[PDB]
Amino acid sequence: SHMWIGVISLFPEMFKAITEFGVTGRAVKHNLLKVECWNPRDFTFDKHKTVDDRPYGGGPGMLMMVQPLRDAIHTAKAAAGEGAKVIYLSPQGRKLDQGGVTELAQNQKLILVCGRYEGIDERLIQTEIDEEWSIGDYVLTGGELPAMTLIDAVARFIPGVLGSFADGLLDCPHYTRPEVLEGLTVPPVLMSGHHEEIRKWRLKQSLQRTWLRRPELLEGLALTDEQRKLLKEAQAEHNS
Amino acid sequence: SHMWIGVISLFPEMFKAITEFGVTGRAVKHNLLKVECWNPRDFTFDKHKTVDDRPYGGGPGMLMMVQPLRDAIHTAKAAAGEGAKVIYLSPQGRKLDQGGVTELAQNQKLILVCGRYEGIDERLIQTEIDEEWSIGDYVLTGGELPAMTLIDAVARFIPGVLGSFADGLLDCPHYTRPEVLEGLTVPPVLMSGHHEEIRKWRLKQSLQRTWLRRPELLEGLALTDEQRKLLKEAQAEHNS
Ligand SMILES: Nc1nonc1C(=O)N[C@@H]1CC[C@H](O)C1
Ligand SMILES: Nc1nonc1C(=O)N[C@@H]1CC[C@H](O)C1
Repeated sequence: SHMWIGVISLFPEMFKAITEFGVTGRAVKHNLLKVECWNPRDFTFDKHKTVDDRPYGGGPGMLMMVQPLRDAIHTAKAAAGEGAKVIYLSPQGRKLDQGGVTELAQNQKLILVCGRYEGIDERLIQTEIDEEWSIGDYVLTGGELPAMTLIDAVARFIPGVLGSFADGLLDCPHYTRPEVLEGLTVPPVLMSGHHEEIRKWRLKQSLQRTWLRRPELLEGLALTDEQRKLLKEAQAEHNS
Repeated sequence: SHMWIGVISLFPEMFKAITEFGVTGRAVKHNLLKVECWNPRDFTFDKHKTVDDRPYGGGPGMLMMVQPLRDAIHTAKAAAGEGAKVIYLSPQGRKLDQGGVTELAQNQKLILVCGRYEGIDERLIQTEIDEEWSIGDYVLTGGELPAMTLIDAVARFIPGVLGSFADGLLDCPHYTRPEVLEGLTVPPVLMSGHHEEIRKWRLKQSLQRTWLRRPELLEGLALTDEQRKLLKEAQAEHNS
């Protein structure tokens, strides 16, 4: 299930971070994922290739200039053809979570608009953007890292790209060599070779860690009978 | 207030995305921000420079190999000297928000450990990591994008780096040229040159957008008298 992602960015070279390295770099090289960038600076006409503009109403800060950005977006939409969802990354957007990632991953084509400076004209959001998404409640210098984050997360859902959380829980602890590290030993159950006991231990650990660190995540879950039991056990041991 | 950030990563070249471009790239060039990377692959001793290892207990997936990663971390700590906070980026960590960013930005030195594969040995977290942080409740292919995200967010707090939210609200809409765009006009108040009316309009817009999109964010705020009034006005107009 190929995925095509168009990107509008003043700094297209930043995306080398995901297109040239690791799992996502392999996905691109194998044509499982295609990332195509358009730079508003290429759509300027003035001598100094101006890509920012002053906000009506004054105040400090600049906005992205409308014409170059708008033209870049239109060009990306033309290349994308029918059925591309246009996304603007910003703190005003829907909060991204794994459920949201799975939904976005259902799209065969995405166009990601990366804001810089104080952002983009509200009317462009109204006329060009299908959805607004945020990767988190913090403020960055640009939308590029959010876009790459989104790309990385959805890429994991593409068949062939890959060689807890899916039940809404934090991950269990992981152990590798050596058997003893600064006096700390690997839990014996992991050495037992008892697949069922290992499965239950990992699940119990996930339930316990979710409960201790992120109890609000549990309220949103319909635990299985097995999960209810193991969580009760973990809570009992914690209270022991 | 200089900031030094040590990074442990199998893909140090990804960090060119923030050290070579934009506001963060300028911060680095001007020595306001220093980013220094250590690669566990450089701390391997076997012919094929192995950086992953099999998890005790079996199951699919690999973990980062302990020895190369541990040695890389120790080297970064030695370079950092006293007072460096060591952070591991992972979904099991404290959820990052702007309040959390401000807290992290108080550190003069940070060391950021970027996990790959299924993660790192739990005992390394116990023995080497000061704090665990998450950039969001979604799953990525590596900790590098989270690390860069964290770096970008804290960099904004470094004096000289910069040329909604600080009151806990979403941003107001922004407008730039032209005055009319696809039939949509700039709100006349922004053209008035009345600084006080413009300030109040922007604040009212932020309150309204926070209320409509992220009402849970309001519950955590102690609104000023002015904010209470403007929010009431916005809600009244919405109900008109
Ligand atoms: N959080 C986020 N999720 O997506 N984007 C952001 C974000 O911080 N955007 C910044 C706002 C001003 C600057 O233009 C870029
Ligand atoms: N969310 C996050 N905030 O910090 N890090 C992550 C994250 O998804 N880490 C991945 C887990 C497995 C892989 O090793 C990298």
